[PDB]
Amino acid sequence: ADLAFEAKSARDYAWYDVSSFLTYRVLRTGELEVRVRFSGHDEWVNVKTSVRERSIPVEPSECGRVNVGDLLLCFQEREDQALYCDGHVLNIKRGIHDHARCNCVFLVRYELDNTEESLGLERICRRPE
Ligand SMILES: [Zn+2]
Repeated sequence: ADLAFEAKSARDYAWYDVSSFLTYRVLRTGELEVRVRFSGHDEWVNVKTSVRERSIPVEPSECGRVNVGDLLLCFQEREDQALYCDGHVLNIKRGIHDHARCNCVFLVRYELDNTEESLGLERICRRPE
């Protein structure tokens, strides 16, 4: 099936699903940027760093494929806002569950500010592969 992407916002440094792409531009420094139209407004993002293939949700029967050190798109809830930003799995507490719901617990370190949090499979999306 078709490719779908997400783009990193230069405002909050989170990732959003790209609905479509509009145009591109080169910087005199040489970087390639792309104008991205989001889902749900309009940004320029570094192709090389800030554009990638959309993260994939993980099904309870899959949780074995997520490991310590992995990079993950994590749902990050705070006061008002909530963002989907990059983090790395530091430690995993495996639970007992079936195919219905994953109660394994993932300690991840957010890339931006280096903070830590315990997330359930329901709040993480893996990178392809
Ligand atoms: Zn699990």
